[PDB]
Amino acid sequence: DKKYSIGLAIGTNSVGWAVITDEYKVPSKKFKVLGNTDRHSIKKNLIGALLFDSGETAEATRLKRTARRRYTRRKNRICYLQEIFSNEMAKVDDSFFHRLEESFLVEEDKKHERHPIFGNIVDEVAYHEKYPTIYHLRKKLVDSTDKADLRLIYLALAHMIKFRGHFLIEGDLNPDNSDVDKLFIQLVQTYNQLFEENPINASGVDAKAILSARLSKSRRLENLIAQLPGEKKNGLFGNLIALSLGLTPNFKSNFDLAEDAKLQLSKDTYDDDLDNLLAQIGDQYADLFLAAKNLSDAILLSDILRVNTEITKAPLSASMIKRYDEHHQDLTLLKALVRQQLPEKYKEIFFDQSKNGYAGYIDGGASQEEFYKFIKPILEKMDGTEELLVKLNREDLLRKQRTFDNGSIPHQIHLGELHAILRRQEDFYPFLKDNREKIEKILTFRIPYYVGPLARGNSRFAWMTRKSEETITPWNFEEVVDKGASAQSFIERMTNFDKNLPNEKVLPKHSLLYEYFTVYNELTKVKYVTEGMRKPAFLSGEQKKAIVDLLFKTNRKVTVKQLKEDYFKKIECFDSVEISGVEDRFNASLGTYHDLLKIIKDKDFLDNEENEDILEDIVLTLTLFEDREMIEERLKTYAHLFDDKVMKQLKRRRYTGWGRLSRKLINGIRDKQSGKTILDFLKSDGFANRNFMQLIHDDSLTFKEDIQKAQVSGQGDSLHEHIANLAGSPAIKKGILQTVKVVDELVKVMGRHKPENIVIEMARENKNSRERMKRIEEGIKELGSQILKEHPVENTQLQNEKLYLYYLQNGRDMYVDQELDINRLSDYDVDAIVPQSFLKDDSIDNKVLTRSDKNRGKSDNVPSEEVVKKMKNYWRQLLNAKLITQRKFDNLTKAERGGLSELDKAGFIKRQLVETRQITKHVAQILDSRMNTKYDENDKLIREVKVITLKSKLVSDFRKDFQFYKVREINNYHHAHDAYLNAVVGTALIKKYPKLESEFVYGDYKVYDVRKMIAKSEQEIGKATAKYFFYSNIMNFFKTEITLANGEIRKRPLIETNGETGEIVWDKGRDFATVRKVLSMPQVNIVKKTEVQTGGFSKESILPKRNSDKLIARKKDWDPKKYGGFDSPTVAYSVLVVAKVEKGKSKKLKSVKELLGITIMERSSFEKNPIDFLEAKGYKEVKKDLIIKLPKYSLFELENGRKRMLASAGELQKGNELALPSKYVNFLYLASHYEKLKGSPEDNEQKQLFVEQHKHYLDEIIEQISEFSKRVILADANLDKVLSAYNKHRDKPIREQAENIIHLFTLTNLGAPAAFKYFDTTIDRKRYTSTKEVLDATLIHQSITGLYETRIDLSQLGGD
RNA sequence: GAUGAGACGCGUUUUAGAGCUAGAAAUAGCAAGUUAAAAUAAGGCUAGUCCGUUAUCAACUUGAAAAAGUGGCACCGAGUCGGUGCUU
DNA sequence: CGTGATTCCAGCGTCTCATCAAATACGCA
DNA sequence: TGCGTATTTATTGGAATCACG
Repeated sequence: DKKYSIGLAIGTNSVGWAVITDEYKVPSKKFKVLGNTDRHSIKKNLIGALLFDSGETAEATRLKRTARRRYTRRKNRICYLQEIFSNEMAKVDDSFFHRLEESFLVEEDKKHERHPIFGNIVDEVAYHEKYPTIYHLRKKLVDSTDKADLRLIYLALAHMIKFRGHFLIEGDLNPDNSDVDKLFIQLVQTYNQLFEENPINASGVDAKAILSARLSKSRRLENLIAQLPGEKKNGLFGNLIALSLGLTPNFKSNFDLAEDAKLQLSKDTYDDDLDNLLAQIGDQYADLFLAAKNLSDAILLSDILRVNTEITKAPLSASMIKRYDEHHQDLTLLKALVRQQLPEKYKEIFFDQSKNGYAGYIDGGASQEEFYKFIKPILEKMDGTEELLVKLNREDLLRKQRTFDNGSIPHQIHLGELHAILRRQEDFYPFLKDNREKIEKILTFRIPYYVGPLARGNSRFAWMTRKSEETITPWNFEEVVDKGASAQSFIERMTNFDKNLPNEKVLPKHSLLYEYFTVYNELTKVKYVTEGMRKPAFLSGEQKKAIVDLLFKTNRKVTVKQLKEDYFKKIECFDSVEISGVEDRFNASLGTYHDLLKIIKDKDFLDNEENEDILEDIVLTLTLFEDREMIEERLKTYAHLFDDKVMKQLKRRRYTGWGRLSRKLINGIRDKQSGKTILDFLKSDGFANRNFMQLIHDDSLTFKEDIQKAQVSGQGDSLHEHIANLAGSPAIKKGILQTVKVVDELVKVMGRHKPENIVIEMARENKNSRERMKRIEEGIKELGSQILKEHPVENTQLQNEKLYLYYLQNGRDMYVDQELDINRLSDYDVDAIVPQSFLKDDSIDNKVLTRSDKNRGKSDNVPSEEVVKKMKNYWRQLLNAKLITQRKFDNLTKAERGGLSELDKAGFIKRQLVETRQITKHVAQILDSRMNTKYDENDKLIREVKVITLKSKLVSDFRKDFQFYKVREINNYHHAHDAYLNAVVGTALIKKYPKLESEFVYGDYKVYDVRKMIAKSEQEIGKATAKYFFYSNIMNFFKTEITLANGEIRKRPLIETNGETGEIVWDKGRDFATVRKVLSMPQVNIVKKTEVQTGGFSKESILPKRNSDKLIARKKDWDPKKYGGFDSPTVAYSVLVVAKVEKGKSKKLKSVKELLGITIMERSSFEKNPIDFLEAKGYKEVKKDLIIKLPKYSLFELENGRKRMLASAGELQKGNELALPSKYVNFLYLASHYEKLKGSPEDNEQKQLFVEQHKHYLDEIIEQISEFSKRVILADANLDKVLSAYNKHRDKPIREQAENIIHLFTLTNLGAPAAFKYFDTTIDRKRYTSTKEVLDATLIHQSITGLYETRIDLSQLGGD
């Protein structure tokens, strides 16, 4: 019971735990079993694993929330449009909007005429005959000057507002500029007139078809550059073309500018950057930029609308009418040609909705792509369809007006069409003339991203602040929403608070206070020595002020030489001085001060300390906002101190990034006794010159005490809140929370005794043959070799490591100039550049293909320096072709030096011991805080529980070297097994090397890993001395013998004990047997975490009308039998009810008991009042006490070990684990991994001999699977088919049969049934669609660890 | 990458879009086919251009809810955990 | 007439704007 | 040379359908 340890394995879908003792034994304890059964106690081994679904992200929820908000706002836009038209529409037709709102209802449910637009059959038919589409009506309203019906005008405006296009372009977009040729020629002429010394020729360049083609952006750019003579990708006119296409070039090096100001047109106003540029370059660029703007508009418009704008003022309605006319003509031609040539297929094409024909393209679910793919061979087979096929090649055959590619239409086109309609119709309807502005605002209004939801303090996503409390509308939005405050909260609601003080916002990165603090902190520790003086001394306040004034303020960058010369000789009159504490140049620089001096040109204003806070606000404004107008609005407060030109210059400048410390730290806190802030202490601290870290960690000052006292707010908050603040995927956070709860429960298990040690290992989350072939080809081409031409090779064939190295090594040995043969791969060997006794490097950087074994020349160290000198030129040739990396080249060439130094072994042990990931560090912090809570009275932490972080590499090497193989397809026990091994390794490490604690164990322990660890070239005595081991390997003490290089083996003592304390750490004669017995234990606490299902109500797909009760109504008044609806609801949790239901026409009461599925939609109604919900469902006289809530994955034990996990009200899942013997697992791993098994060739031969001599294990495993299936699975057909398939392929090789058996293990796996394959036979899944059996089984409530159980006998809870 | 916020195109259903000719009707033949309104998780109250799909979740005793509490040891073994003895 | 046994199937693309953080690869005092 | 910094980042119910004897 005393001195136990806990090992854990954290994963995205599993958390394995194992409690071990000092002797590496897993205890077994009697746990009391609660409930109403005859069982009172059970025996449980303290090892197991918790299984749960992956933690989903909120991305889908966020997208659905945005979709809901957008739908609500679109409906509100339609409501506003109806509000504008309410009185006039009521004058014309009072029920028009009512018919529009009830158009969805069937004729029976309609309270008005079934025709929405006109209310009568004749007028509706006339409208649809005159206007086949809405675009015909839109074009008619745009062009015709006759008075139009109000209903048609409203319909056009509603279509425009409801579908208004994107807002990716700022400013107006005139649709007339559609002729690409004329505008391109004009831009070419302007460019030639600008740079007359560097003209270009545009003759024979039809840019319209080049840029308007349905091709890639970069492809079209390259084609246009190639077409233009003397034009390149980076050419200035090419830069203008890229700007039109969507790039952001500049004109710095183009013989004009001295800085790198950039201008872009697709974003922002663009009317201020252009003016600023023209202020420098005059009016020369005005015509060129006008032509560039025209071409940029034309490039978009030509692809958006091909129709010329001279004919009509609505180029989008005209384009859609052209689409309709082409569709009609092509449809008639296709009908005629098909009826003429292929009449038989005509019946299918135009009537079979199930096929991807025209009927399936229009009335069916087939899309444009599917329709084209189906009808292209038919068109090619026929004759006279050449034009139709040409149209199909351009994806312009039988097109619809509402297609998937209408997302490139900007809102400017719809706005222009709406404006044209309002201009035409304002003369007849005065209210249209009055509300034209309101309608345009409705169409063009878009909530700024920095404003967010327009809530009123009842939402957890909103941050908007209101100047006044009133209903927000587009017409008064700027009059209500505080845009500046909204953007300030938008930026600051997600920025990090100060590390020391959590209640204060952090300062901007480029704030003057931050830069001054950094400069003073850096100058605090600077020391200077002169020849005359004896001892180095710090800089005084006056000296630092003079240095800042003369160096940091005069020049942006300050160097050590500049400090020595420009100040000490000019002011201090010191000819020579040696300065320590700064190298090359200072890291801190007053760049913001220089920028402000350049902008405002006011030395006094910047130097004045009174104006400093105003600057702290100005820089905060510049960092906070990026919109020019709101930046000007925020700077209006300080606009009374600077001129309009200075204000504009400040507006144009931008800053990004945030600092790490707040003003409350730098100057917000003052020492009680001295009355000085951190900055004040940095300015003058006597001669000690304490830096920021010393100031915040000084007992003589109240800084640390005040920081801690203000840090108690939020200190030790809820565990869930702390885990949520961590950085990582939500699944990993769920795993961390489950691990912490498992640790707490395990501590509860052991009598409230904290474990001596805790070990953790978080598995890292998250074709290549073609990449390897590409790399080899690039290297060969760069080096100029032609070995690839001599010997053909394939991408996949390079997957073999030996052949991959062979092609990388120029078909030669890496150490010997002799050639190599592909046929003799077995005759060749793979050797590690750094020996296995020095590093566990299994990558290509370490593996090398060598024919011989003694050709290295040096066994202990890196191969002999003579071979290195011989192969240096060839290795350099390989490096120049990028066939190898630089680090492996250095490792190979280290034979030039004396050998592998202690730095290499220190790096190796650092690599092998600790993980660089910070998520494991945060998990260790959480565990240490929750376990080590006692505080020593000496201001120290009582580290009574050690938290160790181990890499998966160590456990994997342990398994692959000591034959503790794992197979993930057998069962989930491997999870727990890994945890156990982790614990063992961790304990076996910390007992073996107590002086490396700070390497792995979480804590502020002393650090020494260079001299005290690595010994001299003394294998026999180096380990015996204070040095741990000459070899850098961490787990070499586990093995009995260690192979040094190739061919020679050294021997270690059979019992490994600590050198200093003398404690026995590893008994190789007993510990291995204990580990084998632990891994062979059949009883492992595998727990599937029961979860109430959350998410969507049902399938989002809306099914058509159907006379079935499985459909879910989309709305309260919409009967699914007439309007369709959703189906396939998701059950959050089942409910076991014991009640009676009326049966027969006599309504006799009969006792019943069954599981009722409570869906996500009905969860709230059931939880509000279960009795009424059950009565509505049909049950009568429900017993509330016997109502049992069963979440998903609820465990039931029926009989003879059969365990079923509840998955729904009408389906179960397999809930048993197959405790396959470890011998079978090892045999399967060896046989399946017949190749690439790694290790010495003798070991590989021994493993192959074992596999060949234990072929009967295949039949034994088949019999085991059959027995387990008959005992638990009870899948007769699947088991019979598996047996037949196994008997059919008994003559297949051992590796294939082993892999097929691994696949066959899917039948008996835990969880939902799944289909698998045995060679070519495909076995499906037997689904247990009956939940009537679990009503008489034994329900099991399992705790998180599963040791604490409660068995409820459901047979007792029966009405009979 | 995670979290947020603004938008866009669709997609899907019901109805409108008269299908016509002949044929007792069934049914044949021919015609048309592009579009539109409504909804897009049921809905809730706080009534907002708000919120409704993330996370949390053995059971029992509590505690509104958070949260808390609720369960001999050792030994031999082992087909999913059993027995042996002590305490209990 | 349940009773298995079989089959099909499941909303989805495109932009903008932040913020943070760890991950990875140098910088540096 | 560790702290510090500059950019980059198919599954499993459900429903229907199909023998089906």
